[PDB]
Amino acid sequence: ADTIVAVELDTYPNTDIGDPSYPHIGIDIKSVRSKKTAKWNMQNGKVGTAHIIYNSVGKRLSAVVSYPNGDSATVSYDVDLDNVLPEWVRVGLSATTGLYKETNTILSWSFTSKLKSNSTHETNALHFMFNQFSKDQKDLILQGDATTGRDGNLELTRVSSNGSPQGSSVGRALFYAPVHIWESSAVVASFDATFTFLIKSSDSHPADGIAFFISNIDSSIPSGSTGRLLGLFPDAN
Amino acid sequence: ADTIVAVELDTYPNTDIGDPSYPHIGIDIKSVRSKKTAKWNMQNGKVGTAHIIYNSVGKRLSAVVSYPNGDSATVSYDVDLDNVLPEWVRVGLSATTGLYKETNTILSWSFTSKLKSNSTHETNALHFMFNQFSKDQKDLILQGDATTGRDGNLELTRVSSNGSPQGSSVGRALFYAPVHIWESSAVVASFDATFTFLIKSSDSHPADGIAFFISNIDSSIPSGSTGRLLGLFPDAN
Amino acid sequence: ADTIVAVELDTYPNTDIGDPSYPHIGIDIKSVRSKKTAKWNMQNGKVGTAHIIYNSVGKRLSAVVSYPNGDSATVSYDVDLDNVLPEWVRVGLSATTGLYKETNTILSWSFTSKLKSNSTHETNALHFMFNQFSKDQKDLILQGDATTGRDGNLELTRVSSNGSPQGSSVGRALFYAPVHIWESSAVVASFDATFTFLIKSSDSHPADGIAFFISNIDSSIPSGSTGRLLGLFPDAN
Amino acid sequence: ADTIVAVELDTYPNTDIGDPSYPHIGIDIKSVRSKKTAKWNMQNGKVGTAHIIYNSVGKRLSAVVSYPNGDSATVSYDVDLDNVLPEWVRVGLSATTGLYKETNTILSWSFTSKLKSNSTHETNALHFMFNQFSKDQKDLILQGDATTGRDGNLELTRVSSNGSPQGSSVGRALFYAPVHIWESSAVVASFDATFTFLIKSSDSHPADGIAFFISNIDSSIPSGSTGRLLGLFPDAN
Ligand SMILES: OC[C@H]1O[C@H](Oc2c[nH]c3ccc(Br)c(Cl)c23)[C@@H](O)[C@@H](O)[C@@H]1O
Ligand SMILES: OC[C@H]1O[C@H](Oc2c[nH]c3ccc(Br)c(Cl)c23)[C@@H](O)[C@@H](O)[C@@H]1O
Ligand SMILES: OC[C@H]1O[C@H](Oc2c[nH]c3ccc(Br)c(Cl)c23)[C@@H](O)[C@@H](O)[C@@H]1O
Ligand SMILES: OC[C@H]1O[C@H](Oc2c[nH]c3ccc(Br)c(Cl)c23)[C@@H](O)[C@@H](O)[C@@H]1O
Ligand SMILES: [Ca+2]
Ligand SMILES: [Ca+2]
Ligand SMILES: [Ca+2]
Ligand SMILES: [Ca+2]
Ligand SMILES: [Mn+2]
Ligand SMILES: [Mn+2]
Ligand SMILES: [Mn+2]
Ligand SMILES: [Mn+2]
Repeated sequence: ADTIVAVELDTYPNTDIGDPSYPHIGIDIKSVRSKKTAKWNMQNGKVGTAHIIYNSVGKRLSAVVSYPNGDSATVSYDVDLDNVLPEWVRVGLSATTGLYKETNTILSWSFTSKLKSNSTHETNALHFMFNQFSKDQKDLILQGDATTGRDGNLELTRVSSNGSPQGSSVGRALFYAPVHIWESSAVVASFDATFTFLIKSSDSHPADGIAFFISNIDSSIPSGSTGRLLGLFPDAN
Repeated sequence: ADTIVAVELDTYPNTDIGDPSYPHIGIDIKSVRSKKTAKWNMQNGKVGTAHIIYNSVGKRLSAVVSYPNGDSATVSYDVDLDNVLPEWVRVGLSATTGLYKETNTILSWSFTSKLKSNSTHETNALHFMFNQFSKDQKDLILQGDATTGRDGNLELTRVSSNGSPQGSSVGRALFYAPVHIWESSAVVASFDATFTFLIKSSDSHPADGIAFFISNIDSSIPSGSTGRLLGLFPDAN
Repeated sequence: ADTIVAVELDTYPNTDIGDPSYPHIGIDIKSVRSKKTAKWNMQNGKVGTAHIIYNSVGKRLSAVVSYPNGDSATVSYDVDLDNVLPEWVRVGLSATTGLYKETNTILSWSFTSKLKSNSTHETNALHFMFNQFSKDQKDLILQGDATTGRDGNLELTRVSSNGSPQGSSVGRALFYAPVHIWESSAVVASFDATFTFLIKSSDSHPADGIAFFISNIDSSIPSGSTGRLLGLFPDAN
Repeated sequence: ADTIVAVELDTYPNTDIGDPSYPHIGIDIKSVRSKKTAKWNMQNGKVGTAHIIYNSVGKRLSAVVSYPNGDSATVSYDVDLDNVLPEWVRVGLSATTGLYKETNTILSWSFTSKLKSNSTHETNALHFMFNQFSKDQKDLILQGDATTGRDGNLELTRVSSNGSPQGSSVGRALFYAPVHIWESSAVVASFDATFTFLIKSSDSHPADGIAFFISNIDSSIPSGSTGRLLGLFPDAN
């Protein structure tokens, strides 16, 4: 199976798999059962911003999610990703719907990774930033139901012609280049990611959420990973 | 055929194809016959640095090549790359040898491209930096004789076990992700590239040189493009 | 007198000093009489974006001004700033009103300067970005009527309590740190600046405009430089 | 008194003030008595690199110091700098000698700070990088014995004509612009700093060390702060 590290913006409480009984943000290390969560007051129809930050010195993965009205939720977890992830990875965004649904619209996404070696003034780095997505966005690998270009956005899950989100959908977008996320001889390895999103739901309950994730380079959507599994995990272990 | 825009560091004068009778730097637009050149005093065995700069507003492609002793050569050419290149490209480094030879060793390479739209505060961008190259450098596409990892460097052309450059060699390295180099609706499109290199030759005449290039995404080494064609062009038209 | 290099967004045609008979953008080298101008269709009450770009290799100063509806104006001028400016400078924004008036509201401002030496991998650089301005913005030097903090913006010229722009006003904001804009031993010196602005006028004719400028470090508003002199020049020579 | 947060590279063990009995790196919050230290094997005459990293989400200040041979030391400390520092600060480097001495030579220094607001896509940021220091480095405030320009370096403490470090010396260099290090309404505030240094000593014991520090904007060298107080603190409380 794939190796997954993710920050989840989980809009639907699945208590059977350890979700608290409210929308929440979470840090997921090789399991959909978050290692740490925080209560998140998701604002229907508003544009939110998620920031994710990590460095190999502090060994603390942190995320904050905020809206323009100033409300925010944060979660941090002590983890040495050198000991979890493979050296080379791909990075991406994933989202799902299940019985319940929501738009999983990404308006922007940026990422920076740096490896600083012990050799003086020697750094390798990658940075990308998307503030618009075209219909043919060649530097993205789209999986599942994900599409680009609708109003210049990235729609991770299926939306009808009229804008209505569909159930039982899963989609992901991965940056085309592999990323060298750590190296044994690096003195510092760090990364940051930011994305903005618009989650909207008309009926009783948004679901299921959006995640930023880091995976093995050949990661694909696991079979049956719609709904609560967020397009990331093959089961809820 | 491919579409190529390149900055050449040409170490060997091929007067039959318009080279001046001295090593030179040149700007090549869809032809190995440079649109503009400047005399370049290549320092055998020293580490040089090339900087390449362009933006769609000024429409001027510029390059400077320097050594630590302060000697430098510069060349600029007025060109609207919006009207030359396809919208999506790959970027890379290329080098060759022919009857005569040299090491074509790359010690570092960085690149930044930005597309700034008319939509306020909306930019797409890509940046990468290599100061070391590993034996398995997954975010590079190596073509021809190019290898990575020897002393942490990128060797564009063939070098023997003992360090001796070989003749009739061609190799290229392209960044793995396609790059969105221009867009009709962009207000500014800009890019910059820098690389450091060590060209060394023992005998009578180094050849043939190193180039930074931008190509169609599916660009491959043209058949028979060793020596004076720099791994870039199928002929000298 | 000060030494000034500026990009002007000139909203009011003063034909006596060489303005064309329409709003225009211009490149000003040591004189308010622009070396080059382009027609600019200023959109009353809309947020515009100006980008300014220069490098010492190409020796071409360029500016583009755009609005979200896609309309833009561009101007470029060949100039070697190494031969014009002092080595150390301050950078800033300036605006004025005269008999006629407008809001000269700055919503964001960024700047990057880099000096790349002949010594391998040695660069000096400065970058700043403002997307909000507080009432006490300590890293700005405010001159004349300029204020910060009103709706988180920078108001270069005087606006009343009720939002009405006042006539005969001049104000500037300079970044607090001096900037090393060129150096004889640098192989490349480059800078970029971007700012977003909202110019609004109720009556017959907006005036007078906004400029991005680079000056001697001790630059101050010249006496009598309201109106057509843009807070930059002591006279119209 | 000033408010100081610092990372110390402490070359001389002063056990009376809580130093361990070996050279060490330490995190100092409002006291020279480090909150956390780690053993540091200082390599006489070699160029070291210090990286310092912090963000307001994770609330963990980290530092690593390394040499090209791969040896490194790291220290991290949980601290919410929002609750320690004033909103506006200056950042700098400090060093001292006492009865014993060493060169405190800085070869490069970079710093980045970012404030990301809850308003979507609104960030304020400052970045600077020095890889060479001139005799008149106008964007630095030099205090005490600090000088710039000797071999293009920053010498924090006094060195004679012939290169010999002098005792009882203290000097600091602060970036000229104040830095907005936190803001109550910011969702993320982060900073990073890196510097390279060459500490050399001829005799029995190097002393006293180098520190990266963040202070109130009007910070000056406290009276009597040579030697073990590192130019940072007025006493050893
Ligand atoms: O989209 C929200 C959820 O819908 C499904 O689970 C259900 C939530 N409430 C229900 C009520 C009845 C039935 Br049958 C089901 Cl499967 C569910 C499943 O698709 C879940 O994976 C998912 O998280
Ligand atoms: O490496 C330098 C050059 O060597 C070859 O051309 C020759 C340069 N001097 C010669 C002398 C004899 C013969 Br045969 C040849 Cl092909 C050459 C060719 O491989 C050229 O493409 C190349 O630029
Ligand atoms: O604000 C626009 C302009 O107003 C003034 O010039 C005039 C423009 N039309 C006028 C009509 C009458 C008189 Br008196 C004057 Cl000074 C002017 C002056 O303040 C100018 O410097 C300025 O550019
Ligand atoms: O430079 C190293 C140290 O030298 C001085 O302390 C001494 C270290 N060993 C000594 C031996 C004798 C005397 Br007197 C003194 Cl003050 C010292 C003092 O200047 C200290 O602050 C300093 O850390
Ligand atoms: Ca859930
Ligand atoms: Ca040639
Ligand atoms: Ca005018
Ligand atoms: Ca000590
Ligand atoms: Mn969950
Ligand atoms: Mn040539
Ligand atoms: Mn004008
Ligand atoms: Mn100590």
